[PDB]
Amino acid sequence: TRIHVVQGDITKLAVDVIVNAANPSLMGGGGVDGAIHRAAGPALLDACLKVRQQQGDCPTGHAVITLAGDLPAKAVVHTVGPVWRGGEQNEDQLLQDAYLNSLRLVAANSYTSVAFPAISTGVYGYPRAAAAEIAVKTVSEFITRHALPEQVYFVCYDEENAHLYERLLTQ
Ligand SMILES: Nc1ncnc2c1ncn2[C@@H]1O[C@H](COP(=O)(O)OP(=O)(O)OC[C@H]2O[C@@H](O)[C@H](O)[C@@H]2O)[C@@H](O)[C@H]1O
Repeated sequence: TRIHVVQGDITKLAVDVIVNAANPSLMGGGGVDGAIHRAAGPALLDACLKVRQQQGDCPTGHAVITLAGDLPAKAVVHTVGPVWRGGEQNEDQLLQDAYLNSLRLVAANSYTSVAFPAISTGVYGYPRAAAAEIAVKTVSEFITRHALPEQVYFVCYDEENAHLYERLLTQ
């Protein structure tokens, strides 16, 4: 009842917090990162540069929160998923960290809902089934233990990722 699968563009979803699958520079990129920067407008990049002055780059697994610009969200949490290098560089733990640290920022800032993209499964090349398992398990445990966020949306950009998530949530 608190976890939903949505098919579409994360930049259109009205939620308190949209999560960005960023890179450590925080200055944007070509996937959902680029889509979020484009939808938010230049204010987002300017906010990310301030964050760089405060705390430098965002290392793999870390998360930072900023304003959301023209997005229909109150804030954007930027996190950096691992690059898949075949499983022996601790990618599973780092992906879990990205989800957990993002959820912690949502809760610490008293936000009630959050939307996640499929972190690391695009250009970072994380096997989709394993990544979704990690997202679902991590989120599930967290909301079992915490009242915030109240609602979590797994935003899937294609039918097949939506199906993996829907199948995982019913197990
Ligand atoms: N508008 C969108 N809404 C929701 N999901 C999207 C959208 N656009 C892309 N996606 C999906 O988000 C998932 C993550 O893919 P990427 O955006 O490639 O992110 P990731 O694999 O974590 O790679 C991060 C790298 O890509 C750059 O954009 C970013 O700066 C970083 O260097 C993929 O399933 C992708 O199809």
